[PDB]
Amino acid sequence: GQLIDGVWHDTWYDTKSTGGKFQRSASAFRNWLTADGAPGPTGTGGFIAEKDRYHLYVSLACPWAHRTLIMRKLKGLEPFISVSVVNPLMLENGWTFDDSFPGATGDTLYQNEFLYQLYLHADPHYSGRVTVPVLWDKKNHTIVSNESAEIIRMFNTAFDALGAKAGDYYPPALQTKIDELNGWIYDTVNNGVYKAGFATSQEAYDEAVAKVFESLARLEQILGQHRYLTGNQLTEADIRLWTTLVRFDPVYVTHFKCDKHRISDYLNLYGFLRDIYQMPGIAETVNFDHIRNHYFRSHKTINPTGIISIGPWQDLDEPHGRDVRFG
Amino acid sequence: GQLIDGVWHDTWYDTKSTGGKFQRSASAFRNWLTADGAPGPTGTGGFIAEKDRYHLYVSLACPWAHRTLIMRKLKGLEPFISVSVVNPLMLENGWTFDDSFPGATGDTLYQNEFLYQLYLHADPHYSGRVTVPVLWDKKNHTIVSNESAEIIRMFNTAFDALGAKAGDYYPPALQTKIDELNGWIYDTVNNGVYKAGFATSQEAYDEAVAKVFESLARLEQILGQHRYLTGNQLTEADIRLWTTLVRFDPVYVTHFKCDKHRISDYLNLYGFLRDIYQMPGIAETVNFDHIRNHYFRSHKTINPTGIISIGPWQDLDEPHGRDVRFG
Ligand SMILES: CC1=C(SC[C@H](NC(=O)CC[C@H](N)C(=O)O)C(=O)NCC(=O)O)C(=O)c2ccccc2C1=O
Ligand SMILES: CC1=C(SC[C@H](NC(=O)CC[C@H](N)C(=O)O)C(=O)NCC(=O)O)C(=O)c2ccccc2C1=O
Repeated sequence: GQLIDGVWHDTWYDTKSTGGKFQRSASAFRNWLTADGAPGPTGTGGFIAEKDRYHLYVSLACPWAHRTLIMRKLKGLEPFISVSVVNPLMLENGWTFDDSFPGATGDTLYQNEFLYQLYLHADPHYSGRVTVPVLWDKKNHTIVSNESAEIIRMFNTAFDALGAKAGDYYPPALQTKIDELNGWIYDTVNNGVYKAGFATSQEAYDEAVAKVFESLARLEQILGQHRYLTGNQLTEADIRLWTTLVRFDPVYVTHFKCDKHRISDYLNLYGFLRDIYQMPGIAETVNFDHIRNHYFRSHKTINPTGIISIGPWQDLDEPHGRDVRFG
Repeated sequence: GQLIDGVWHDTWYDTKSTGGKFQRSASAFRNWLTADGAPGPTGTGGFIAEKDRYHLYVSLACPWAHRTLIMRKLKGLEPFISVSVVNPLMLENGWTFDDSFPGATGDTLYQNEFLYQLYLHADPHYSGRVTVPVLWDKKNHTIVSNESAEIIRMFNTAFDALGAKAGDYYPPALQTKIDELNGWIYDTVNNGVYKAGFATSQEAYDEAVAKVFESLARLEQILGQHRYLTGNQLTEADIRLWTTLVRFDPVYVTHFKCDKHRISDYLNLYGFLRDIYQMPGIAETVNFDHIRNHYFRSHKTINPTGIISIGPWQDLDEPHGRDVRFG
């Protein structure tokens, strides 16, 4: 599933990467949207924050797109950023504006039917992956960003003066601590579960899966000491941990065979999971149907049957007391 | 894949229709070992219980085979019954005498290569599945029985005058309850994990896995009232349930997608599991290396990578108190 020099290549990708790692737009969509329209640290201006200009294209299944939705909720960005939700099933073409599936909405702007359409509608000679989430500029018809880690930093502050809800999920004091955390939590866990669930060899799988539980144990301990990863405050590290956690019992445990312990077995990790979940307007950003149809039904490499498991038992509404406990 | 009128048939079993519920060989081997050599209810006579004559061919991974090993220990039949353990791994020619794998012993009698050869040595023109366990008559060079449910009833009485340990696992007073439990357990549970695992449609899976957890729940009430399924007496219905229980967290949970609850989440089922496991002599009949290699690696249909999940944590040695709670 890549788009090469403007044409879709289903999965006929391909017959030897002949020089190689592609290419000049392996991320040419890394602009920032800004309070004043100035350029961010990469990319170009003038993406100034304002209402009725911006649009988020996402899956409800993807942990990477899910952080942008969480952020849009916590920051009160609903009146600023309207949303389209691709179909959960990622087959031959890639993400799909296939409606039908409850909560998949079609490309509700320019009703394409492929996410690679939209990426071309903004570079028709584009060479690279066709990913969610996509931060889209209704005005200049292109892609501000398709990088979830940055889109969430835009949301963190770019709208503050236009009346976003209060909250700074990357405050200077903690940016160091947050950055170290984002780092290992990405290797060992955000990525850890995909590495394990897509292992080729058994020694690869043991490798990944062992790392996954070595980090679960280490995080169980930190959470642990204080309500969240860095202490008493919610930060973007927590939200990024969280998008993986909420998927772990319903999917990564049986489907990616990370099956040594369920999250609901750790006191603190499970407490954390329920804590963030119960924050207001966070539950509605969680769709288990898209989560489970997507992973079970799309990864025929791994689950030839497309049979979706009954799924580990869990009640995320169970009061957690992490607000009392801490600190 | 089957044996067809004498020849080993890898997969293609065989000419689809044109014959024939498989087959004049379904007629199975269903003789009885009896104390006096009279025939049982099926087959012929002349299988008199006696030392040095009879042999058991098992897999250590299968729960049908496991039954006959448990019954062999509880009844103290080791002096009369020697054992060969196929190899865990069901390649293209079903069960195999490959002894590379620890605990896999090769054909301790006839050093054939393949279990199906044993069936051929007892029958040039055999046509049926080639299963474990096999109860082998060294003297006549044929198969007494390849039916685990009957084999254990023969172990339960046939050697009673030759020094078998006292013990009836199917006493006349409990038979009608045992026959009901057996029926319900084999359908929804010993077999239920298989119907769910190898379902083909979401729907057939949904129905199978539902019935599993619904039976587990009822078994959990039952085992909350007394040590064993029918009271304080251990019976063949317990043994039959237990050999599926013991495989459940290591394999069926993840490999057959019977997730939702692990056995170790049930107070009573999990106590019951540890209770039987810890009986003098039982623990040695359990081999997780075989159990887990067999299911993960042999079922390429269902687990293509043939990777063996790290597996749900459990510790069966921990004290259970069911000797005393009751009852
Ligand atoms: C993530 C992930 C997927 S599905 C979700 C995915 N998310 C990302 O994009 C991560 C970075 C991102 N740009 C940002 O930080 O926002 C996407 O939307 N699609 C992929 C595609 O179509 O290329 C997969 O299916 C797979 C399969 C095999 C190995 C690894 C993988 C693998 O690692
Ligand atoms: C049972 C069972 C198996 S497990 C291994 C099987 N054992 C028996 O069934 C016992 C024979 C007798 N009835 C008993 O009471 O002992 C045998 O050794 N081999 C099967 C073969 O090689 O054909 C399986 O693997 C499978 C797979 C797919 C669908 C159903 C099934 C399915 O139903």
